[PDB]
Amino acid sequence: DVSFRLSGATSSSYGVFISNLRKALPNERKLYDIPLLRSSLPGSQRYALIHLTNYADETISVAIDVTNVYIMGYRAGDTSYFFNEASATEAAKYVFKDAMRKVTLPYSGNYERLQTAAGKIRENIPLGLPALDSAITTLFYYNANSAASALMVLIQSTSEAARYKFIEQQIGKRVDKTFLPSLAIISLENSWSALSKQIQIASTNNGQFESPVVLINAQNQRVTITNVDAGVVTSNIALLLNRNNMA
Ligand SMILES: NC(=O)C1=CN([C@@H]2O[C@@H](COP(=O)(O)OP(=O)(O)OC[C@@H]3O[C@H](n4cnc5c(N)ncnc54)[C@H](OP(=O)(O)O)[C@@H]3O)[C@H](O)[C@@H]2O)C=CC1
Repeated sequence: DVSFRLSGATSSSYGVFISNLRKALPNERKLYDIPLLRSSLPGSQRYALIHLTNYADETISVAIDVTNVYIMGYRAGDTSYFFNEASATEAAKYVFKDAMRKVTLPYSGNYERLQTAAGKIRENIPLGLPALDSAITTLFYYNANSAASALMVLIQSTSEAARYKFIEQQIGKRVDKTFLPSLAIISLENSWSALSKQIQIASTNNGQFESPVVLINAQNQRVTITNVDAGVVTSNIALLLNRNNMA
């Protein structure tokens, strides 16, 4: 299991939690020094638990699928909540079995659904440590009306930080303040899948992608990424999704 406590948290301590979470994921091998996630794992090896405690000492435990870093559901006390999707239904057979009640959220875990339910897009939802404290609280005292946006903060502060070093560094830097993510963050989140496939193809094609990927950089310019020498491959992406785990 991996844990993170917000009381006394620093940039450094949030960096240690995201590297511990990366270390908990089994890998096929490495491509360009980047770990390639596994394509299938039995249910007894497939989920990892993260325990998160807020400034008031309130804790939630979150289940993640180690093949794709997707959050399946979470537990607050004796209640478990799972997303409304097939993979989360499979996860419930394996995790939080001793919870007294199980609640199926009315949405699946994807951003187009969550943005809909929150009535707010990702660029106007604050991120940073204090925003994670707040998401913890909201999901511990489950408020149907407030959960989708709390889940987006949760996902971007765990899975998305684990997938990319730039997301991890922007988030960990806000210890006592909050910020709105730029489109460079949103574009990396959007393109994990596509970038992971192209990296795998490039490994058999002298480092060149088969189809370019369009990202948004820090100046807000659209950039066309075509090979493994690009900064995003060399010094940002930290986890690759297996080609068989999209399909
Ligand atoms: N020609 C090419 O380069 C090709 C590329 N692929 C690509 O893959 C397709 C789709 O991939 P997609 O699934 O969009 O991938 P992403 O990289 O965006 O998905 C991976 C992770 O899903 C996010 N995410 C959303 N909800 C959760 C949750 N609950 N827990 C954890 N992570 C979450 C983010 O992006 P997001 O919300 O977007 O999922 C994120 O980086 C594209 O259409 C694209 O083309 C496939 C065929 C061809």
